[PDB]
Amino acid sequence: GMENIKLGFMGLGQMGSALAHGIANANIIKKENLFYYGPSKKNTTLNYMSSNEELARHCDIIVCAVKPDIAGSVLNNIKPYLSSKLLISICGGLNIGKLEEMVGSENKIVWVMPNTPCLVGEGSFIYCSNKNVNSTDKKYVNDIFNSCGIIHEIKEKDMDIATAISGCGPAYVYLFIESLIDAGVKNGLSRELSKNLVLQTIKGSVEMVKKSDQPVQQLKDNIVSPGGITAVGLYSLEKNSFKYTVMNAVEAACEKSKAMGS
Amino acid sequence: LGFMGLGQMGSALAHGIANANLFYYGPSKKNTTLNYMSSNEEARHIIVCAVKPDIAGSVLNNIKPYLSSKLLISICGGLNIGKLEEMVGSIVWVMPNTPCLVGEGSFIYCSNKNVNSTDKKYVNDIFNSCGIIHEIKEKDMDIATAISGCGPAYVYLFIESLIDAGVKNGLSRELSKNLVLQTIKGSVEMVKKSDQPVQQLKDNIVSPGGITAVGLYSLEKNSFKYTVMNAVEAACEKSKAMGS
Amino acid sequence: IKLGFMGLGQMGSALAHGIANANIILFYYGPSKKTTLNYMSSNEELIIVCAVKPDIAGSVLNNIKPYLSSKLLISICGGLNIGKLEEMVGSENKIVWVMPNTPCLVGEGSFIYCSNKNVNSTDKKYVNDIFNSCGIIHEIKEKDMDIATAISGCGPAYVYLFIESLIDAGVKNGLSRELSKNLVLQTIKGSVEMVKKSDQPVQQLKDNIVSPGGITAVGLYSLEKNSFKYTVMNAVEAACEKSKAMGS
Amino acid sequence: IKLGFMGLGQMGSALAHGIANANIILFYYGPSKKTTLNYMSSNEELIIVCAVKPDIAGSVLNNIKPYLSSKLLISICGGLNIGKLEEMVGSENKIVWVMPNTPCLVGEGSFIYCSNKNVNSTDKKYVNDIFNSCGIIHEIKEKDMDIATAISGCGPAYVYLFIESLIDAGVKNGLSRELSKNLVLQTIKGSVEMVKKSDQPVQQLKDNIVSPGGITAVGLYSLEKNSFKYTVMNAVEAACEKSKAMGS
Amino acid sequence: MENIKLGFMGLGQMGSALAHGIANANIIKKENLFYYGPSKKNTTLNYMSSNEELARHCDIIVCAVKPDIAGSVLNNIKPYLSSKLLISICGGLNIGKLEEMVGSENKIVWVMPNTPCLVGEGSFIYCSNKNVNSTDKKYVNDIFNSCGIIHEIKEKDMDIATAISGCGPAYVYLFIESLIDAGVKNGLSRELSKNLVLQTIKGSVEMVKKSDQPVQQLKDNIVSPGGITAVGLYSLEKNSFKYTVMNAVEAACEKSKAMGS
Ligand SMILES: NC(=O)c1ccc[n+]([C@@H]2O[C@H](COP(=O)([O-])OP(=O)(O)OC[C@H]3O[C@@H](n4cnc5c(N)ncnc54)[C@H](OP(=O)(O)O)[C@@H]3O)[C@@H](O)[C@H]2O)c1
Ligand SMILES: NC(=O)c1ccc[n+]([C@@H]2O[C@H](COP(=O)([O-])OP(=O)(O)OC[C@H]3O[C@@H](n4cnc5c(N)ncnc54)[C@H](OP(=O)(O)O)[C@@H]3O)[C@@H](O)[C@H]2O)c1
Ligand SMILES: NC(=O)c1ccc[n+]([C@@H]2O[C@H](COP(=O)([O-])OP(=O)(O)OC[C@H]3O[C@@H](n4cnc5c(N)ncnc54)[C@H](OP(=O)(O)O)[C@@H]3O)[C@@H](O)[C@H]2O)c1
Ligand SMILES: NC(=O)c1ccc[n+]([C@@H]2O[C@H](COP(=O)([O-])OP(=O)(O)OC[C@H]3O[C@@H](n4cnc5c(N)ncnc54)[C@H](OP(=O)(O)O)[C@@H]3O)[C@@H](O)[C@H]2O)c1
Ligand SMILES: NC(=O)c1ccc[n+]([C@@H]2O[C@H](COP(=O)([O-])OP(=O)(O)OC[C@H]3O[C@@H](n4cnc5c(N)ncnc54)[C@H](OP(=O)(O)O)[C@@H]3O)[C@@H](O)[C@H]2O)c1
Ligand SMILES: [Mg+2]
Ligand SMILES: [Mg+2]
Ligand SMILES: [Mg+2]
Ligand SMILES: [Mg+2]
Ligand SMILES: [Mg+2]
Repeated sequence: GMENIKLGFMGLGQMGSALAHGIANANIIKKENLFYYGPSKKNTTLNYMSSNEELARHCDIIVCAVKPDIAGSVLNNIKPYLSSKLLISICGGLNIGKLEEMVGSENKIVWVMPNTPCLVGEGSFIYCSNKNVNSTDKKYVNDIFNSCGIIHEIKEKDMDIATAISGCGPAYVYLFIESLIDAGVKNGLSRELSKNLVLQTIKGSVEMVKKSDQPVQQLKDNIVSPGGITAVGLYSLEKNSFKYTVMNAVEAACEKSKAMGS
Repeated sequence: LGFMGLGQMGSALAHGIANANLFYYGPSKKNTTLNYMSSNEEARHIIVCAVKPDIAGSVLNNIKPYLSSKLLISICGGLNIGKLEEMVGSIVWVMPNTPCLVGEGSFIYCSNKNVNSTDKKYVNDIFNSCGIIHEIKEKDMDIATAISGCGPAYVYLFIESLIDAGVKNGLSRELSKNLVLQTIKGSVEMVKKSDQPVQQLKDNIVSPGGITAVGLYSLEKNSFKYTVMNAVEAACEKSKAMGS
Repeated sequence: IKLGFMGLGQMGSALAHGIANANIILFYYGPSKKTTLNYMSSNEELIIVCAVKPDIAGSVLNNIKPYLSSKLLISICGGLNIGKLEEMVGSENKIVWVMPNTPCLVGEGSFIYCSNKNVNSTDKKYVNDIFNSCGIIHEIKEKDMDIATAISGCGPAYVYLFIESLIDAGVKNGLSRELSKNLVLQTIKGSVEMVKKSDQPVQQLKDNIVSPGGITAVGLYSLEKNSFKYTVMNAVEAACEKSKAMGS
Repeated sequence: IKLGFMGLGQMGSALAHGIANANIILFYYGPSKKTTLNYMSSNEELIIVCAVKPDIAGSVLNNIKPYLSSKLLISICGGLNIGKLEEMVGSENKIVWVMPNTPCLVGEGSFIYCSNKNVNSTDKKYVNDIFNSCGIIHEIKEKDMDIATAISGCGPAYVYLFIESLIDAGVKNGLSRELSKNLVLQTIKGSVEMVKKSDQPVQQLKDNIVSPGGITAVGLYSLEKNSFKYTVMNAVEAACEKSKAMGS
Repeated sequence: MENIKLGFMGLGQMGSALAHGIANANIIKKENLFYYGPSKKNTTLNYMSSNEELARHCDIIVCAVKPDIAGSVLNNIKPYLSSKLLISICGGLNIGKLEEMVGSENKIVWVMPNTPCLVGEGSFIYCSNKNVNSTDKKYVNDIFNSCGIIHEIKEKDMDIATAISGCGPAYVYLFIESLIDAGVKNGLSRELSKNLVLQTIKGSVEMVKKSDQPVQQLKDNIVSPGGITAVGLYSLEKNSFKYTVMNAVEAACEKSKAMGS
């Protein structure tokens, strides 16, 4: 049972709308029980509400989907209306300590880190919660995000690196896909065909990792025919520090999450 | 259906078709469900040339008299139709990848003058059972090989690098793997479903003054895009070099 | 209203001459006479524009401090935020921080502004009307002024250098400088017009020009090799860092 | 006159729709139906525009070879020069090599052309009128076509990426994508307008924006660090090399 | 030593390698080897209900957990370590940090192992506090010399020794991995490349071990004037091979000191 509880989204930006419509299409909560507020009305199936305060006073679970720089004032305005209610924050960088500083230690605070793929029911989520979040609250959190993806409960200290991989990850994958298509378009292939060949190559590779008992590096080794084509392409990636480039990008994002966390 | 050579690609392609619902030869017997045959010459058969390109010349020379009205399919890298017609006489050239083992392979092919629409129908059915196949121009085979054939290795290293970054900064290797694979799965799904181009989907994740922006800026610094494009082009160049 | 431009240098003149050619509303002072605007004996001599360099703006604004009662002070000084400006003239004064660019000289400027508590709707109405006459003005947050400066204020310099580099490339490979310039400016004019009119994003418009196996794909590959995007981004961020450092 | 666009892809459509919106003079063929232009059964079916990719242009022009008698053939294929074109249809035909860009869709294209011996003043008058209606056209030497392509033809892609990188920099540092875009496009619009109107050279216009000890000087220093000029020049030259290689 | 009870707190990658390394050496009875983890492991060692129970039961306690949770784990076993030998394999966490976690009253020894101890070829360095005597060091030496070679070194030298001996295998694995990839790229099979690589390294180590000539002279010996080796060695200098190896070690040593701060 989750059809009766009222879900409220404070802000419907790029992540807010993706998460809102991700849960809406999953059908675990009734359409008339999904609410939102923004300074401007959005093209959405969710029910508009007059303010964040009236959203917090009506809804049972409140989602903070605003930018972290304006999250402090928004949460301060709904501060007295969070009594006995569950607050879920998707704000990047803002950890439980900073959130407890914004609304109070007495409230139920859970910090969830989503990604945009939840729109197509394939989101990746990580979360941590404060002292006041119980087993029945965690059951609500799990069911909401498992309906439009896969959720893990992790330590609070691991949230910054997880954000860098799971939250920011799509962007690295999008750019990877973008770069592979461009390489194809440059060397004779159409943009449509390049995209098909790229997406199917990645889909197959991911499935191989999941299903095979062999590690990723052995699966990589298997493709390298002695004196062949793949060996030359991989040699090029090593030359240009492909591994370090990816690792450095993730770590740079991880530092930014921690910098905002101070 | 006969596989000449049962190595990493041979076994992957063989078991991919077998699971979809078969003979092979190698200098050593392999741990496989396929039926072993005494030689490449043993005339019995669709013939798949799954040997390395450096030995394919002599191996195809041995089966030259036994290819009378038989459909020869070659998966050898670099060796184009002109190079193959020199080896067996004036044939379809198919470029697979290992993910066909789990029925999710990517294939591209071109055919000579002797291959008609009925052989093409069998070509499409054999490979669409364990993946997706496209008929392309022969000139496009080298770049397609670079992306589709070599591609999984680029992705594996991409996955490998993302896990390493998670491990380095506190996450367990197992959790890092789960998060990486789901993130990639979700992103690919977004591309093929969305009406927005991939770059706009990339823009949507960049919250102004946020974390992702710093990650992408780091990728631009170290020329991530050029790195990927240079790797594909290096492989494409090698494919054309062996085809010369 | 009577405008007074304190400093008539490179930005002071460009702004003053931009509003003058717009015909909507002019006085100035400098240590040396410069212009169609009417010269005045000093800065103290009685809307006021502070168009001096930030290193001398401290003493210059401190001299006109007791003379800015019920008068609208607009500052175009880079880096010096409202916090720094209220330290220079006082919290009680009506202060608005506007960031212009030189293209306002030809009536095509880009402006961003923020204002303190004392600036009201009627004051903002004047500010908006003054700068929309010779360009486009946006009211933004004070925190966003540093990045907005780095793009809108410093921007022309990146674009001039962009034009400069494209012309040089044409000249190097056989084209005359005049023809190279003509082709470059039109190519950019058409591209800018394509972005604001097309429903497709800028990257899709970029994808449309890339013919498979073609010429554009090779040039665009060269830009990726030399980290073109990072280079542009690093420059804007470096400028943004400088603006915040001066505001500290 | 009756225009016929052989190929209606990314450039074919942009050019055809550019002249269509200009209202001065329309037919097309493709392997798949696309547009307001009238579809025709084949390329052979009877001014002709060859708007296909250069790799297939050889056979495509060879099919219409006996049908181009006393007809003006304009080719927009990149790399394929008049020497390569006269090999494809014959020396006796009237051939003109025009290099367009996609901005002609919004009536702001940039064109360069050269023509063989058989193209006369009346043929050039038509060519000039067709392309001046949706942009600006210049007649240049054939030898200069490769560099002119690299700048005017491929140019929009460099400008789109320039716009793309500036927007990303704004987004990274707190600005919304919509505002970043607005500021970027206006900043560039004003800069382009400053170059064509000012009597000062582009580098002097760049010097005017650099305040001593200021913000611009730091961003411009960052561009010099990352070889911004070379990057732009290397890209144009790389494209120019590609155009000549395809023309060989 | 068959009678003393050894306990491992955490059987991860290093925990299990050290545990099974000692187990295969047969110096301590099978029934006398104990472990605890939040999840039961596929191991020959006897499972125990908690770390506190493990501390109460065993004569020697091994801290094989990650350094970020070692503080709370050692805090829980704090009242159960009286007269017992505590050995810590945690990276970065020096004696100062350990005495801060359990108290300077305890017998604390900091040992830095590597996974090669699983095949009885581990490299160990150790330092101990004021309370660890000669008889305790007798136990330490015999435990780790059974599955490798142990050295007693200065506490200040532990960070660089960790960077070489502890982290070392990873560099060697990558080195081996890279040499195979080079063979595979240029026509050799993965199996043959591996065999040639491992034998080449095995022989080279033995030459450094047994020769009166320094490593650099042994290097010079293989370089024939105008030959093949010269070209390969020049390529390594071009891409700063020596610095790369040295920088990696220093970056690791830097990280060990940062955690020890
Ligand atoms: N991912 C990929 O690996 C991939 C992708 C696309 C295309 N390909 C193509 O597939 C071909 C094989 O690649 P691979 O990676 O599988 O190489 P591989 O692992 O070396 O496989 C070659 C196999 O052929 C066998 N063989 C050797 N000599 C033979 C002979 N005289 N007659 C018959 N069989 C013989 C070998 O058996 P033994 O093991 O007993 O020596 C070996 O198992 C290459 O041409 C490559 O271009 C591979
Ligand atoms: N992929 C991702 O983008 C992603 C992934 C993981 C986490 N996140 C997190 O999600 C949050 C939002 O990111 P985003 O990318 O969606 O940014 P965004 O697109 O700028 O979304 C912010 C939205 O909040 C609205 N808003 C502004 N002020 C408000 C207020 N006072 N009360 C309620 N709503 C207000 C805005 O509406 P208007 O448009 O009308 O101004 C805007 O649509 C960030 O904290 C980020 O860390 C994002
Ligand atoms: N494109 C741009 O240049 C640009 C863009 C945005 C913002 N800004 C801002 O505009 C301000 C000025 O920039 P700029 O490039 O115009 O610098 P500038 O060319 O050096 O102009 C400063 C002018 O102020 C005059 N001046 C010097 N001391 C004075 C005083 N004590 N009282 C009154 N006037 C005095 C100087 O006159 P003399 O010539 O007689 O010495 C000089 O012409 C800076 O704060 C900058 O942040 C400039
Ligand atoms: N910005 C630019 O893209 C640009 C700028 C300057 C010059 N050019 C030049 O313009 C030419 C085309 O460029 P593009 O970017 O438009 O490439 P494109 O988007 O691939 O357009 C080519 C079009 O030709 C059609 N086509 C294919 N085979 C044909 C045939 N046998 N007969 C007639 N039409 C056929 C295709 O139709 P289907 O879609 O049905 O396959 C396709 O739409 C190139 O030669 C290039 O050098 C382009
Ligand atoms: N080669 C090496 O890895 C190496 C070399 C030298 C030194 N070290 C040192 O050895 C230590 C562990 O390294 P590692 O690579 O083995 O990390 P690891 O593979 O993550 O092992 C840590 C293990 O501790 C367990 N654990 C977690 N919480 C526990 C608790 N409260 N009580 C008892 N056990 C708990 C975990 O069990 P679950 O799996 O059930 O969570 C995990 O298996 C580190 O301090 C490191 O500095 C490692
Ligand atoms: Mg996938
Ligand atoms: Mg059967
Ligand atoms: Mg007047
Ligand atoms: Mg008409
Ligand atoms: Mg050895």
